[PDB]
Amino acid sequence: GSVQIVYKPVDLSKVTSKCGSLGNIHHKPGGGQVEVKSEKLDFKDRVQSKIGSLDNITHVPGGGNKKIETHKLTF
Amino acid sequence: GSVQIVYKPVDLSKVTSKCGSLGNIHHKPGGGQVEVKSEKLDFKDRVQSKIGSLDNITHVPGGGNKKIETHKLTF
Amino acid sequence: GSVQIVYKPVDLSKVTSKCGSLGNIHHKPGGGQVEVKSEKLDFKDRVQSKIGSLDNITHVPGGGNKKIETHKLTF
Amino acid sequence: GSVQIVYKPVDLSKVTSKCGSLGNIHHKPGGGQVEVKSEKLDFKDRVQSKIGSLDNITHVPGGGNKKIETHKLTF
Amino acid sequence: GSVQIVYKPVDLSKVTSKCGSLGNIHHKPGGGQVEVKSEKLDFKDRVQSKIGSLDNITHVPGGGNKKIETHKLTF
Amino acid sequence: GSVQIVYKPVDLSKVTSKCGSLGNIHHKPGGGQVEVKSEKLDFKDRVQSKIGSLDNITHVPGGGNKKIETHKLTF
Repeated sequence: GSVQIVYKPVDLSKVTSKCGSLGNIHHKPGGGQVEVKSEKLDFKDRVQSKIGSLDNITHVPGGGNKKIETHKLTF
Repeated sequence: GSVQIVYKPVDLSKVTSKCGSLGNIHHKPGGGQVEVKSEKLDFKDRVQSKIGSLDNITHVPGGGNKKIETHKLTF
Repeated sequence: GSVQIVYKPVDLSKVTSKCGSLGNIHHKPGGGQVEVKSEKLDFKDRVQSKIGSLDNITHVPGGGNKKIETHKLTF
Repeated sequence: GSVQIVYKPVDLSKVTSKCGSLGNIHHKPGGGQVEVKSEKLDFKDRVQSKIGSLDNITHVPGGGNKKIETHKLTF
Repeated sequence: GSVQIVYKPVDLSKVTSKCGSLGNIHHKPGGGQVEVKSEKLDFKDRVQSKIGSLDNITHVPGGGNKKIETHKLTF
Repeated sequence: GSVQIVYKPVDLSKVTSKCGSLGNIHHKPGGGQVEVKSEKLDFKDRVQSKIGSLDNITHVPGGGNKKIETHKLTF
């Protein structure tokens, strides 16, 4: 007799991530007037402060993709 | 007898990441007036401060892609 | 007898990253008036400060791509 | 005696027209397949024909604006 | 005696027309498959014919604006 | 006696027309396959024909603006 192998896996797959803000409509978003008045404050600690009328932040640590293929043929 | 191996794995796949802000419409976004008044304040460790009417920050630590193919044929 | 190997793996795949701000429309974005008034402040460690009407920041530590192929044929 | 006329009409008004398609998202609009098969047809006056999968026609004969001010001061 | 006129009409008004398609989202609108088969038709008249899977027409003859001011002062 | 006129009419108004397609996003619009087969057709007057998968037409006969001011002072 005789032996024949025809090995043809076909991969058409799509691994897709769509993260954050995609295709949105922001028509006239309005941040109102902001006022901050501070006096006599005492800090023994770290300070991180942020002040603002309109913060349109998009933050993406995620959306990463991992694809692994192992192909083994042994005769 | 005889042996024949025909080996043609085909990869047409797409690994895609779309992270942050894509295809959005920001029509007349308006950050209103900001005022900050501060006096006599006392700080004894590190200070960070950030003041502003309109921030459009897009931050992407993510969206990274990893593709591995291992192919082994052994006779 | 005889032995034959016909090894033709095909990779046409695409690894793609689209990170940050892509294809968006920012029509007349308006950062309003900012005022910051400070007096008698005392700091005993490091200070980092940022002031402004419109901050259209894009920051991308990510979006990196890693592709590994190993091919081994052995007889 | 004496006569004093102080005449200061103020117009800050807006006359505005917004006509057709404004500020929309059309996300993957898909016209499907079109097939037209015609034979032996006989025409004895004017013919107009229009064939197509996706038409995004905006037609605006309108949206015109007319402003009249007449000012008369007579002593 | 004496005579004084202080004529100060103030117009802050808006005349606004918004006609057609404004601020909509059309997510994946899909026009199905169209097939038209015709034979042996006879026309003694004008023909106007239109064939299509997705017709996203916006038509605006209207939305026009007319503002008239007459100001008359007589002494 | 005496006579005084202080004539200072102010126009800061706006006449605006926004006609056709403005500020829209068409993300991946897809015109499908079009096929037209014709034979043995007979025409004895004028023919006007148009064939196409994607027609993104904007037509504006309108949107014209007409501003008339007449000022008359007479003594």
